[PDB]
Amino acid sequence: IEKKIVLRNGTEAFDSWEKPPLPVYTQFYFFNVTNPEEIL
Amino acid sequence: IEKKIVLRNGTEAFDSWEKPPLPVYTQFYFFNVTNPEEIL
Ligand SMILES: *[C@@H]1O[C@H](CO)[C@@H](O)[C@H](O)[C@H]1NC(C)=O
Ligand SMILES: *[C@@H]1O[C@H](CO)[C@@H](O)[C@H](O)[C@H]1NC(C)=O
Repeated sequence: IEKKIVLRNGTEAFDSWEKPPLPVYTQFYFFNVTNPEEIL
Repeated sequence: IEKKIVLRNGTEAFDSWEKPPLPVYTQFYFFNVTNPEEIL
């Protein structure tokens, strides 16, 4: 029985969900318009 | 002696030079400007 993964105050699965220990990396990609007047 | 290739009236090397029998193919390549106002 894998009842170890629950959201109970006293469990280590609730500790990972309240505070995520692993960082999240987000890379913002943009688009640069080269011919702006020609689109008009 | 390869005196056969001369420009004498009576030779077949002068016939190739007066009138070139082999066609010449020329392909004209152009450049099209995509962002003309942005160069200005
Ligand atoms: C979790 O830990 C104890 C358990 O009773 C409690 O005192 C504490 O307030 C709880 N935390 C939250 C956010 O409920
Ligand atoms: C070549 O051929 C004869 C050779 O005498 C002559 O009548 C003719 O005029 C010559 N052609 C030219 C362009 O000189």
